Amino acid sequence: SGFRKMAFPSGKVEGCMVQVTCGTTTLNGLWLDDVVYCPRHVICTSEDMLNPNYEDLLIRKSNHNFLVQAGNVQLRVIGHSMQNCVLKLKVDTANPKTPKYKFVRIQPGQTFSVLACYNGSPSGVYQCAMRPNFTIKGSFLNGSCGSVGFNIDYDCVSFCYMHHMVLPTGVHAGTDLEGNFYGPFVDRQTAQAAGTDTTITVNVLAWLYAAVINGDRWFLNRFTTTLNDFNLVAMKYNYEPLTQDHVDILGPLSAQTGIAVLDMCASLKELLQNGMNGRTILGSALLEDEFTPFDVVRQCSG
Amino acid sequence: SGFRKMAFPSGKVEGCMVQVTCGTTTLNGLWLDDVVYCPRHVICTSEDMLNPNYEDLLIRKSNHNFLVQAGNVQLRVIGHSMQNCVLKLKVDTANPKTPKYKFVRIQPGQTFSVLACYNGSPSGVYQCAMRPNFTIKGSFLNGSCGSVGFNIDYDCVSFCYMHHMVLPTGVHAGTDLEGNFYGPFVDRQTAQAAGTDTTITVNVLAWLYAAVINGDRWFLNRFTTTLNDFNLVAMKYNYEPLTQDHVDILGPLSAQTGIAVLDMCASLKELLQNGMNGRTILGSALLEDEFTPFDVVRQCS
Ligand SMILES: Cn1cnc(Cn2c(=O)nc(Nc3cc4cn(C)nc4cc3Cl)n(Cc3cc(F)c(F)cc3F)c2=O)n1
Ligand SMILES: Cn1cnc(Cn2c(=O)nc(Nc3cc4cn(C)nc4cc3Cl)n(Cc3cc(F)c(F)cc3F)c2=O)n1
Repeated sequence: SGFRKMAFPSGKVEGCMVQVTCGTTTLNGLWLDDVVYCPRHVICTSEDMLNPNYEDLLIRKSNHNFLVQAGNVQLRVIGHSMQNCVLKLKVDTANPKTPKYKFVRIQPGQTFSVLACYNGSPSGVYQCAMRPNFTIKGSFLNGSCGSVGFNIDYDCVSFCYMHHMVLPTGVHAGTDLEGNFYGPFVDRQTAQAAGTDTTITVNVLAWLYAAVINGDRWFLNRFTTTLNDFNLVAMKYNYEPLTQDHVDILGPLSAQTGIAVLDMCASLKELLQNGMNGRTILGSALLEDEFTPFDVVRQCSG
Repeated sequence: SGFRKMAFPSGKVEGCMVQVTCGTTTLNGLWLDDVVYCPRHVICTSEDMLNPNYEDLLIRKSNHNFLVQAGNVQLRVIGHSMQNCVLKLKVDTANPKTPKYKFVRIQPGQTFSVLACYNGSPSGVYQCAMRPNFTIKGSFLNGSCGSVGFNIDYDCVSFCYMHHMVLPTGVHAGTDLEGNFYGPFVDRQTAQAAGTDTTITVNVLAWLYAAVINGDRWFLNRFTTTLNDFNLVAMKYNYEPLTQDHVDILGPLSAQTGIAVLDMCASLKELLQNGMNGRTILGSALLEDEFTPFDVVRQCS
């Protein structure tokens, strides 16, 4: 009963957050075993941030230039290296709270939980989606650099995102935990635009199924459509194309509600062409695209 | 809008969640120090759930009838008592993960984080608001009974909600941690309708202040009002009247923006009487009512 943007419980990740400082530059790091992972931007002074040559900057650093604080306890740095845009500080102490974990690179349209942190201290948790243009529409303030995104399966934390920067439009850009940006961005303090964003079609369909499961059918209709004719209209409205794989992934929701995927597509086509006429769906005046089919299944199965 | 529902980090509460079972009836409990708190509904068999006699059901129970588990580890029950609709099970082990904590009873409009739990295992976290009709629009499945809602202020967890039941409209009802229901609900498996809901005026005002902070201020008018005049008008539009405490919690936002609370009330009154005429506020044609003044200060600062 009900449907809400829901994040994973953050406790396994809270025990991994630390603060990293180089000179006066400071941000958040992630302490797993005897390594702290953080954005390499921490090595920049305010002057360096505008145009950093990171290999040149890092070679001039010593271990003692890195102050790592876990709560109030300082962790001694005994080695350091850089993997793409992630700095890896080897410390002399293993984190006793290290969960089972994996580093993964997520696909556009997939969701994850973000633990927003400031000065190494967790502040809030929420769910986000990787946009098709590889930005995220997060909620982050100054000092959030190094906050991480993750999913939890059983007791295994799959880390997928490390926050780096806010773009001029107010959307956010970051890397995987191997230090590779999602999207065409670079870790430099210069104005950066993203590519044109598009709407995650398979997610909108999942959310319409969530609405039906929760008792609202006002937007359904008796029209049906082929996959190709739906995709023609979707693309006209800057929606991502729907693949047969997406149709299959929606199968369980179609089975549960008795609404064929292509019948839901005909509903979405009418919503795009007619608008919502001031009505709402699951309390929203806009078509929501940040719930995956699995997000819906886990909250509405039964 | 840039604003979104953000939950508190849940780790401090995850370490307190346990499972409580009586026979086959099972739900979640909250382990603080050497006491486990859970809905007393756990003492009902399937046939007792419709019309339970809790005093009779409890006198027939002994300590050894309660199965309390942290994961698969059993915590021995050494005492039991009932406080309103909450059972308190004294256990032989003090929880080493107990945070600094308080039990509080919140007002409608206040928000809190829910840690949804199943079989004593935390599953997800989300923010909710207490509606004026004393329900929450949560997301809960079977097995969620006993999940808790909370706020965290400076290492201290203030527990404010314990989930009991789903109502016919799919909204949710529960108690404070002293076992007193929010609203006119009782802990029995009967259909209980929620009353008509209203819009949380203090939170809409907070949302308008958030818009002003972000430079979206077209709706500010040249008028002011009295609190009494505004309250009488607001109720005609299914909005809650403001209390003196509401005026005071808007203090910081009023000082930050330089917009007097009563001036903002007059601006809101014009939106109610005239609509928004095709414009938006924070990119939305809907006035959001589930962000408190504290939530706005938290996401903006
Ligand atoms: C509003 N907002 C939303 N997300 C963010 C993230 N973010 C950040 O927290 N900090 C950044 N610059 C820093 C300044 C510092 C000043 N001191 C004393 N220490 C500092 C540390 C940092 Cl990281 N930035 C900007 C930014 C960060 C990068 F990692 C990058 F590659 C380019 C950038 F322009 C930032 O966006 N703020
Ligand atoms: C869909 N949904 C949304 N919220 C809820 C919460 N909820 C719940 O999890 N369980 C309930 N009844 C139980 C049945 C059991 C079967 N076994 C084997 N064990 C059980 C334990 C419980 Cl608690 N209920 C119903 C309910 C629970 C109460 F505490 C109450 F006072 C009245 C009620 F009608 C329930 O709503 N489900």
